[PDB]
Amino acid sequence: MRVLVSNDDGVDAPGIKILADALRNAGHEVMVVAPDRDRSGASNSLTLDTPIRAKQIDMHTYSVAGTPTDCVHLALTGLLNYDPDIVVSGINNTGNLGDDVIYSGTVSAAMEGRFLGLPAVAVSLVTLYQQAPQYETAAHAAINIVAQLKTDPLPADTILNVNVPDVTWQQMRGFKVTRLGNRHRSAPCLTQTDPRGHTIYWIGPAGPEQDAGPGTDFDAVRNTYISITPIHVDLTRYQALENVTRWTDRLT
Amino acid sequence: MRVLVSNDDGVDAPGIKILADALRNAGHEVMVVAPDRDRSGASNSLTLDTPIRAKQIDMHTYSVAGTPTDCVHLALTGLLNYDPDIVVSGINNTGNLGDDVIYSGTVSAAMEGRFLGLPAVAVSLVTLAPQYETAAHAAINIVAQLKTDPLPADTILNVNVPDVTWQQMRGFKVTRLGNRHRSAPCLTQTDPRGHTIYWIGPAEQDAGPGTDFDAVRNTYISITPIHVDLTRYQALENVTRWTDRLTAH
Amino acid sequence: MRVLVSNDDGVDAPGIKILADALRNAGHEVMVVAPDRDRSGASNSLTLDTPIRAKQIDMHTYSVAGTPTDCVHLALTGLLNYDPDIVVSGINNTGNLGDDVIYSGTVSAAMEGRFLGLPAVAVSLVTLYQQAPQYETAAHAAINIVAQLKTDPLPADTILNVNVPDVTWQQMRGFKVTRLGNRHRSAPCLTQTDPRGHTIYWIGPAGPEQDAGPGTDFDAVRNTYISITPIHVDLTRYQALENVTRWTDRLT
Amino acid sequence: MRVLVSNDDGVDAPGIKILADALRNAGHEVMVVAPDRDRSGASNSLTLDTPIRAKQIDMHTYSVAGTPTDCVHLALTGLLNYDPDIVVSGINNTGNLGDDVIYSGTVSAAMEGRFLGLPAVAVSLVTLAPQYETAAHAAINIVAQLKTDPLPADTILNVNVPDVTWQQMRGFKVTRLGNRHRSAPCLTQTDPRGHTIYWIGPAEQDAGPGTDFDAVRNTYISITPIHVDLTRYQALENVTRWTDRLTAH
Ligand SMILES: [Cl-]
Ligand SMILES: [Cl-]
Ligand SMILES: [Cl-]
Ligand SMILES: [Cl-]
Ligand SMILES: [Mn+2]
Ligand SMILES: [Mn+2]
Ligand SMILES: [Mn+2]
Ligand SMILES: [Mn+2]
Repeated sequence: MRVLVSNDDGVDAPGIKILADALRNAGHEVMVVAPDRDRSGASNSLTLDTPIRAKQIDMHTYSVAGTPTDCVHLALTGLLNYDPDIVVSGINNTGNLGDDVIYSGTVSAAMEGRFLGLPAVAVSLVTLYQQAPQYETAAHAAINIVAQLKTDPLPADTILNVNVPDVTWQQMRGFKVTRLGNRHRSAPCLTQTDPRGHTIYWIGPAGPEQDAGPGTDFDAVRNTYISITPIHVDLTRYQALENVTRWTDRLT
Repeated sequence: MRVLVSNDDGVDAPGIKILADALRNAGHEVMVVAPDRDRSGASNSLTLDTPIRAKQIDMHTYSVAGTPTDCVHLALTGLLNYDPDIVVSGINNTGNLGDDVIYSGTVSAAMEGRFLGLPAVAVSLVTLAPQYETAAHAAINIVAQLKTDPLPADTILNVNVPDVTWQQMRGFKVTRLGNRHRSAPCLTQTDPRGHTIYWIGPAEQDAGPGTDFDAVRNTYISITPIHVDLTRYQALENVTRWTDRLTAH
Repeated sequence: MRVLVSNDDGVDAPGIKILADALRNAGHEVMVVAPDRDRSGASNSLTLDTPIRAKQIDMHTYSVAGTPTDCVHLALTGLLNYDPDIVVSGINNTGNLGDDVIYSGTVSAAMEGRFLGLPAVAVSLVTLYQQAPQYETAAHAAINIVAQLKTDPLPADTILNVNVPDVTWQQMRGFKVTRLGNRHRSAPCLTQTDPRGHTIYWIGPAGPEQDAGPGTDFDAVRNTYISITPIHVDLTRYQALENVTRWTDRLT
Repeated sequence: MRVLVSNDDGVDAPGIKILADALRNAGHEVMVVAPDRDRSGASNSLTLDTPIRAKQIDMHTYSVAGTPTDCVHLALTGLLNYDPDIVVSGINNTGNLGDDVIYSGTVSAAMEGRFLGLPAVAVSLVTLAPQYETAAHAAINIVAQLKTDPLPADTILNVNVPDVTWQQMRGFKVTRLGNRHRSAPCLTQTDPRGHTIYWIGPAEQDAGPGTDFDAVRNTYISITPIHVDLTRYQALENVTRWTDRLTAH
């Protein structure tokens, strides 16, 4: 019904506009609070030391000079007289798979969605390489997810990290629940030289042994399956608390 | 043992130097690979699109023009002929508690430590005369304790140290992550130009008993074992049924 | 005839697209090489230490992961088999007046245009404050400037810093040649406090005595005149070389 | 005299400390207002949208969380009860020659010095053991020479120092700005992933006699008097006729 929409690529990004329109046409009351620019490369932390400017484009659309987390946080703490029951973050220009999820700005917005007691979904479009972006397919996926969460909503302890293959909806195989992978386990750092002659290092590409087998988000988007990874909102490993306590007591 | 040391505040930070010296004096073979500048404010992602420069300062001291994750990753993938069994990240100038942990650059380095199959520890000094020696003294005991009984290779330790002397610590407390910005109401002021600016509200929240907030508040060195895999495996069972019912229509 | 177009706000900016279309419809062969994101806040220097990625959107449009100067420089040094006789930089989302010109990324692209021996124009849209951007007016101004430079081109020693009032073309008074101003001469630093209690400083607003009188770019855009400031491409003050030399000899 | 000192490399930079000490020992009342971090890579514009924090380190030493222009601007508009007659910016870790001057953060601080009605000097050390003492020794002579015969209040001095000892300098040379990237052809290589990346070509250009490039090349401390007003007043005469002919149709 009521959806708060944000992203990483900025408010002028085509990914979020198509998503907002798709949700508008789906009968959902949208609410866009997005960064002023593509802040992919800056921290995702809440801006606490400095105040944040929030210019409004039009109704239901606010531009925010700050991190995606700042967007969502402000949007739910006084910036808006709006009470959404779900936060949809996206649609990101690229994909968010494996280790790229923890530091993802798109995911960080959704991460801020749960911290304030709201179900959240991070939607990304796995694009590589001439071609045309399929944000409509990713949006069409989103409008079905939000609708399915209306009937029987998933537990208030996780968010959905959704990644969409950059293709058409007919070519799309379907949906699969996947776990996060690990692309750069055996990434062998290559050493080349700049024109100046100094030594520069490249982070190695996907090695022979990489965590991208079946059941991982990498595999799903590889075989044209819209990946859905339920990820933690609490980094605390509660199943390790029992062991570390004994370890700490022997150290205390 | 062999210890790889990194941070967030940069290689010229006093937090990492005191830590490296403390580990040196503790009989551990240290190895410092740290950012060139304080990159608190930039992304923590691995730099893939551009190559990374790595200037060496001295014996086992490397300045890296890139993220803390780039430091650790390179240091274990060819930059060094060094095989450490533990990665100690710190000591950060500030603290890393609750929601500030997921986006922490200090923690991100340690996070990169486990991804390559190495136990990792993020050490921070909760400051608001920085007592880095106390945080370092805590670290040298943790790494030593991991020699006998090492961590299970599935989690890293997020350690935060109260900015005081060692004679004021009442011990260590295993805690979880808190959430101070639960329902923190934002405030609205104006700039000298009059344009409307928004402040993120100050500290209803999660900072009670068992939290790392309450830990470092009572002068206890907080130790939070955190996930290295964001995947909520205990939710995979339910989402699958939810997804199958969605696939139908 | 042949125009190279760049900006500061990124390749996905509406300012550059409308400009490119206006130049396309004007019978000019356009060529867009723009940053991948809004790099307003990063340095304008040429990226020398690291290599630059240049993804192509479509023909005549290349996205560049680097500074506006990197865009123009590469576009004229091998990235393209294209030989434009003019470099139009814009249209920037904001204005570039007075001291904001030296550090302007939009102007920096045009600045790179002259360094390689090409006439260059920086076009900006003075926007303040609900409202609708008038990029079309700024573009309509640009297509007349480029056309006028076809007949009798301005000398190859300067570039044009053009700023357009955010209004319609009919409301527009006309064009005026102006000099750069100085908004923050007597800007009195105000001192307030953050919620935490620490002391923060605000850079003072336009004081009573500010260089924005008649003949300055500020005044033109104030009275709905499209400002045109011919600015230096060589920072060297050649009229001071005669004095400093005597001063240096007395020091040598 | 009263000297306001700033830089680009940050307040913890060795370049500015040696400069400040040299000016202190020269009998000048110094005043250091420098960025908190090395902001080479960020914009030089005045921070207007957000407020600026200014932590004080010691007596006449202020760390500013903002651009070099923010440092100088604040330092002359209320942050300090200090009225210097000259602003010395440096000493930058690298050199500032030709087209690298307009976007230089070191120069931007000095540029902010003139905008508020104060003579300003940008001092850089052309490095490719950093000889900051030589660059500082050059600076203390320049500021002293400006006491007797001050600069005309319309330009600032862009000073660049060869990274050598003082016993190797053949003197000072007043030069102009060069242009090494005139027609430098870019090169095309590939990343390990195979995707096409572009390198900006190395040094037909402008670095001959009279240029600051050729100056610091022959171990001469280059002094380039640069504009503070980008307006080309000698072009105002022609553009006006060009604009009037454009206004007609
Ligand atoms: Cl992202
Ligand atoms: Cl941190
Ligand atoms: Cl700009
Ligand atoms: Cl510089
Ligand atoms: Mn993004
Ligand atoms: Mn830090
Ligand atoms: Mn811009
Ligand atoms: Mn510098």
